[PDB]
Amino acid sequence: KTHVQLSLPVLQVRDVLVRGFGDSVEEVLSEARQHLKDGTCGLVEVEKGVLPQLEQPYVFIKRSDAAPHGHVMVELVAELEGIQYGRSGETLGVLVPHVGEIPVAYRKVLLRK
Repeated sequence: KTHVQLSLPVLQVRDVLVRGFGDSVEEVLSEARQHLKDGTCGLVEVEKGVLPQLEQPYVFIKRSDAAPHGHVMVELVAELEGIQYGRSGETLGVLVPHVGEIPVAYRKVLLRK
């Protein structure tokens, strides 16, 4: 399928054990896609003082449309030293590996894959 219904566990930034997907724009987008597919991807909601606690390059999920079965359509945009790779709508959060942290909520997304 071109789109996949996912429920992403929302993690507090201070709980996150693995604070990024890797060391290049291409690697983090690759790793984010694999974790999204394997159900091993968490979401941190972006606020003041969140991003400097996470590792660049960042992977964002961004609203791609204005929401089937409650799932907001999103796509991936990466960021490194203030340059973004991709063009999309409003940020829903930054993706990180999920390694068993207890979530505070779930974000239903429809991922363009």
